[PDB]
Amino acid sequence: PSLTPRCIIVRHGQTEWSKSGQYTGLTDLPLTPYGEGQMLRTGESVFRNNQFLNPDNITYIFTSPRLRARQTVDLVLKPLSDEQRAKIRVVVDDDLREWEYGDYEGMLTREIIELRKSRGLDKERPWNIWRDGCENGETTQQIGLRLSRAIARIQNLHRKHQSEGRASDIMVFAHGHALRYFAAIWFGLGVQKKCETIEEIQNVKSYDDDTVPYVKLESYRHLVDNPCFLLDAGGIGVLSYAHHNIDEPALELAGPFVSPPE
Amino acid sequence: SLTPRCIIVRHGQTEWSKSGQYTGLTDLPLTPYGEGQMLRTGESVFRNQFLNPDNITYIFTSPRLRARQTVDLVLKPLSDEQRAKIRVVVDDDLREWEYGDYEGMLTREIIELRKSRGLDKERPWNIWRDGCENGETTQQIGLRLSRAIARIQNLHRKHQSEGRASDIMVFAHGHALRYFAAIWFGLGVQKKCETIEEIQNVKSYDDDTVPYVKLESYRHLVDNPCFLLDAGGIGVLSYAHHNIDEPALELAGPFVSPPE
Repeated sequence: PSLTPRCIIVRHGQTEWSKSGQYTGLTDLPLTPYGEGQMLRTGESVFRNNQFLNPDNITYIFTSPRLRARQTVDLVLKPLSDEQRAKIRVVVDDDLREWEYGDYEGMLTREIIELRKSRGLDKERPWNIWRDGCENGETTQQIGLRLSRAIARIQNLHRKHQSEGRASDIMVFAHGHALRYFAAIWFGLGVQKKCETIEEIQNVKSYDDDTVPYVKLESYRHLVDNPCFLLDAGGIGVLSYAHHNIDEPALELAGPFVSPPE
Repeated sequence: SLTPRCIIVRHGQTEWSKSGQYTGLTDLPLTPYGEGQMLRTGESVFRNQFLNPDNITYIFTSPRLRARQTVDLVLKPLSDEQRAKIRVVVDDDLREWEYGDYEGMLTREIIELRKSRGLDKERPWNIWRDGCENGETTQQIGLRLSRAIARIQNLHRKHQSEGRASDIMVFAHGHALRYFAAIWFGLGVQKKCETIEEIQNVKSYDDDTVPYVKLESYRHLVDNPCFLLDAGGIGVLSYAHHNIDEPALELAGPFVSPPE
């Protein structure tokens, strides 16, 4: 059979706030100079030195609209030729933005804890973003819904490519909470929820690319607790499928690592 | 100090890994291809690093020949002095799932055999839930892997308290390592140690430098964790916030961005 399709998740490189631990959501920070170099080196490793990715197999790249994610795309793809890039579709999708932190934008965890405490919250148990979301920001159900929509579009593309006998690596450039969340629901963590409310059923028009079919969900997944994942800035994870079957989504424990050939 | 890590390594190709034949107690060697595969893996992680020999404290291995051969081939890039500073422990708690009647079979053959025996009329066989006829239950494998995890995490806690980096490697098998990873970061269910077998010390290893951890509860799965790990594959388990009490799965496996 053709190579099993994969979804390659890439967290953006260093910004001024990723370094301090400040929560970076809608704030449109650029990469730091260090962060730029970090992503240049990451591209060189995956394409040139280690060949963990083959440009010929990359079909689509989906990115968050945030500058830091878009910069990361360009830096990671630098080792490619213009012809190789010409064969890869890049799609900006608002469904891949970071968790909307609301009141907590730019804060550290310990500051958020103290602010919530001062507001009379968390008297029974600690704040847990995965369960509780953020004041004046997104609930966990809101982020689960939109990530589920993006997953469905990606998996639909994979099914089509597989049916054509085509390898298909699809890359997703986004953010730390969103990507851990995305990985978690990909392989079936959390709970399934039927799409019933207006928000659950609506098409928010999060991307403009008519080559990517919209998938109207019947159900979605969301988390209610911490999936207990690590993913550094610049980190790369891999989501794929068991038994060459799009209906068996799975997490690749090796991330992008494969044994060298021969 | 660097947050400790547990680096899991599935053994290289055997004749049965290639074909999909379930390989448990059967003590197959690596194929020629599998030997080269593990040599190249060691050369990639150390030479071409994702691992630093100076930070490796312990290597635990399954007793199976294929796992032990994989240890030796992956460590080839080290010097004798680097190897002299690493403890290698054989632990029976890290053996593959005991497949019983299904040893050497393909999944499709297992399904047909079970069907012929009147099984799986309501729902398909699921090893993670059901285990194997005349082999291990899911609780049995969860218990022994839990024991090994407890020992490893105890070593990590000690090393961290000494201000020492500690990568601990675990060389084992496909079902066992996927299971190990799942329970590391909290999948499955907790079960109190109650029965004779749940409470016993089975003396699975002989290395007095590794404290035994007597469990009062363990963790086991009841369903498929939905992981992939190919022969020769390397995964990474660690902790959030430098805290041994926050075990976590590293989504990047062994990959890290090259340093500046």
